[PDB]
Formats: sequence, C-alpha cells, structure tokens
Amino acid sequence: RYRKVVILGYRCVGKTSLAHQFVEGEFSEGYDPTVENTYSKIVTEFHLHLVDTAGQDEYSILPYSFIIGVHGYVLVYSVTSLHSFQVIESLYQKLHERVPVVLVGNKADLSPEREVQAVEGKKLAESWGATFMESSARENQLTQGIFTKVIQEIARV
Ligand SMILES: Nc1nc2c(ncn2[C@@H]2O[C@H](COP(=O)(O)OP(=O)(O)NP(=O)(O)O)[C@@H](O)[C@H]2O)c(=O)[nH]1
Ligand SMILES: [Mg+2]
Repeated sequence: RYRKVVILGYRCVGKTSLAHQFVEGEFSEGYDPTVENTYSKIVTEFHLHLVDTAGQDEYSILPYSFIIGVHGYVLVYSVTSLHSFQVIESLYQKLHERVPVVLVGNKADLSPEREVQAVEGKKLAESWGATFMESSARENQLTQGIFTKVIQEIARV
C-alpha cells in the first residue's frame, strides 16, 4: 500500500532529523536547510513516502504538492520554541484553507529549555481532531511512534 505523508513546520524544529531518525536510525548534530527531501520506508505492508519540506513561516504560501495526493500530515513544532508552536497553527489554518494529522512537539529531550507544555499542544490538536504527541529525534523510540501512528491513523480513516 503506497502512502504519501508530508512533514510541515517552522524551520529548525527537527523535521529532517525526525525523518532521518525514523528511516536511517541516526541523528546528526549538524544543520542543513531543506529544500525538499523524500524518505521512503516500508512500514509493516505500507510503502511510506515521507515528503520532508522546507521550513515555513506565517507568511508562506503552501504549494499544491503539499495538498494533492497527500494521505496524511505530520506537523512539527519544537517544545523549546513557542514561536514555532504559533507558526504551526498558521500552517494548519493554511492547510484547512480532511486528512489524518499528527501534531508533534519535538526536542522534548531539551527539558530545561521547554517553552510549550504538553497540555497546550494536546489541546490544540484536540481542537483540530488531530492526534498529539511529543518526540525527540535523538531517540529512536520516540521518533518511530510518530510515523507508525500516522500510518495506523491513515489505515483507520
Ligand atoms: N536536542 C535535539 N536537537 C534536535 C532535535 N531535532 C532536531 N534537532 C537539531 O536541531 C537542528 C534543526 O534540525 P532540522 O532537522 O534541520 O530541522 P528542520 O525542521 O529540518 N529545518 P529546516 O526547516 O531548515 O529544514 C539540527 O541542528 C538538529 O541537530 C531534537 O529532537 N532534539
Ligand atoms: Mg529540514
């Protein structure tokens, strides 16, 4: 079963690091601004095509490539950046202007720097009818769950 999932978020929230942890089982402390990557993985039988997008902000205009043919979305913000959490709301609105959406507050490992509480992202997700979780691209355990969830959620809907 072929399925296309688009990862969206503000820049530097860890979109690429999430996708790379999930697919290659590695985390890099480096940084490379994404133009567009695609990561293919077989999740057990679904052929998952992850479209890892360029970071976006409150003014950006999302192209058709992000809306058409998309079976599901992973919307990522960073728990250490409220600005990124504010942008993910805009990005959602632009999106609705129905698919499974999993909302991910990433970089939960960086606890001392947290700005956005779990209960806060959970409520936002609830307001959309989306599933919510937190993660760290540094933990394979935490990262797998995001992507197995969005697939289970597509098989659901
Ligand atoms: N501690 C920690 N660092 C993270 C986490 N996720 C990403 N990072 C780090 O944060 C930086 C941003 O990661 P990146 O994956 O490039 O984010 P992005 O959303 O893909 N950026 P862009 O929109 O520019 O493509 C990187 O230097 C990476 O090492 C995480 O969960 N925890
Ligand atoms: Mg990226």
